[PDB]
Amino acid sequence: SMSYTWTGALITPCAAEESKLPINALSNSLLRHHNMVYATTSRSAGQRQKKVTFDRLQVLDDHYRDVLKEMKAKASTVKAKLLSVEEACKLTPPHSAKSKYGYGAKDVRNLSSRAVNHIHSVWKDLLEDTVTPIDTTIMAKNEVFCVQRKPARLIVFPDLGVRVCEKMALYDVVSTLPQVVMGSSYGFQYSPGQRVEFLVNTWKSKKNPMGFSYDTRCFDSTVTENDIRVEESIYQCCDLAPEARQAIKSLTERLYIGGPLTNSKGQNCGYRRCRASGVLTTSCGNTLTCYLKASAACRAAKLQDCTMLVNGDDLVVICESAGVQEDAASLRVFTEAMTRYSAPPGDPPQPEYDLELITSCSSNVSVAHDASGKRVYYLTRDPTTPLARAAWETARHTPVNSWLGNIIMYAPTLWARMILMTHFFSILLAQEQLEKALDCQIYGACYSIEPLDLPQIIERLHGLSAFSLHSYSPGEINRVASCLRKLGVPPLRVWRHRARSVRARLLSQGGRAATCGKYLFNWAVKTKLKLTPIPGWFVAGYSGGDIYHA
Ligand SMILES: CNC(=O)c1c(-c2ccc(F)cc2)oc2cc(N3C(=O)OC[C@@H]3c3ccc(B(O)O)c(F)c3)c(C3CC3)cc12
Repeated sequence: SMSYTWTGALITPCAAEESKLPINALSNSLLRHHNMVYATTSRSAGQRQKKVTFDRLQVLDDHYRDVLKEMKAKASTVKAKLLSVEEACKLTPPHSAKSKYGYGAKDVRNLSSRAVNHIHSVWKDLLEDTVTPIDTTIMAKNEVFCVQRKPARLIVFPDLGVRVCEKMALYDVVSTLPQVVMGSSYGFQYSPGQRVEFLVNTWKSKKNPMGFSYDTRCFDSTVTENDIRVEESIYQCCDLAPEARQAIKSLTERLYIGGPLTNSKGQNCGYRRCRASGVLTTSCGNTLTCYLKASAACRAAKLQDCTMLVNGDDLVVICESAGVQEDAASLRVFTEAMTRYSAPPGDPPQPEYDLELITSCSSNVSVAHDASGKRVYYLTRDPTTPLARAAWETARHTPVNSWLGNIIMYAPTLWARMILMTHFFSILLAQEQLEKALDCQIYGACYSIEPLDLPQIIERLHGLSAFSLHSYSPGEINRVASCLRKLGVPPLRVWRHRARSVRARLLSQGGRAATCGKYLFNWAVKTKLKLTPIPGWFVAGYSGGDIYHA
């Protein structure tokens, strides 16, 4: 079966698209090599269509079925509730795409009668009709990257009314089920701090540890009808209200399995037979399916004492080594199984005998030292993409503020502390916008966050040590420095100087601003201040699922 069929109608934009990095008075202070940064547009949609369009063959053995049975047995302990309309409505982002039927996200959020009435009619229709394919819109994503150009990713989503109904039927399910079924393997349950601790403990729990990342080529496209039905059977194991059972079944037959694709101008672009990127179940479904296939593949490959870590389509396995030669052999078998299960890798997996050499979700584990000299482990990444996006956000206001999300999730890193914190606090100070709440994304969910709350947020997510880390590793330092040269970003020494200024300016404002200066920029001073404590973020993945929290 083909992942997609196309009519030839173009994937069209819904507004003006910029590909070239916007430049303002602030731009050069962050980034000089402007031509290396770009944003994807609909212009490249055709190239992506080619990539994501292919035939899927599936061969399912006893290992696959054994694992599924186990997953279902755990799922049968889950009790999920129906969300009311009002509850579902409040989970809708303020700037979520408006309905084709004469209302928008704010109307939904305000419980306007027109909005509520349509939502009730969509719900009723889901209960009564389990066969009619539900329409979806296909769009090209506008995302920023550094050169070496990627084609635009595609997003596929149904109407607002349907999206609210998805929440009613499935929000509690996709929030609770994955942790019950996958236990400690479910990655979205951890803060970054908890994650690092889990990965370290897992690595140490093996006598002779070996690990590898496994990245499936175009995962969404590899997801077949079988997989989506199997996901449903898992959901249906839950203790559910009968109305919820019917809705979930209906949503599966009519939306999740597949459906027609309509562009922004209202033309039929073709047909989908794979995972929709823009539904509530995208994250949960991918996670379950990846876990199922991977666990089965571990058994097929005879890997000993396998621990899986799965979130969305991202996968890492840590297990007991059999030796360098046997390990390499076992991974080829693992890969053969995954491919049979329809998920071949983009890049072939490589066994690793050092935790820090494993990359997943663009991140790796690294080490610094805290105030006492004690080794602290933390999560970092290549800062190329964060810096590219920060540059864009310096000249343009965007729906999602990546810089803020990056500061939050990567607060312990040298690059986030020295560059991102310094640069953006400087900007906020000059505009006196320290107290203004900004929108950002954490594990696919949208949050409204006041920058002044950063120190408190960071202490909770990472611990007090985030504000005093030093003696970063040479490998990490060199990666950052090399990236800075590549993008024409000033060197870290300059950022130190700027941070002193920003710190002093924050302290002069007093109050919460002073606390930001004290904790966030303590690294900038020679004579450090003594840092003391300050008086459902990580439940599930929601990427593409139109979820919001205040
Ligand atoms: C299956 N892979 C893993 O669980 C992970 C390993 C890993 C595992 C084994 C190994 F050997 C080495 C690294 O590192 C991770 C880092 C993060 N992250 C985080 O917590 O802070 C920031 C970073 C992050 C956040 C969000 C997004 B986003 O929504 O696209 C992102 F792309 C990166 C995460 C987050 C849950 C996704 C997941 C893993």
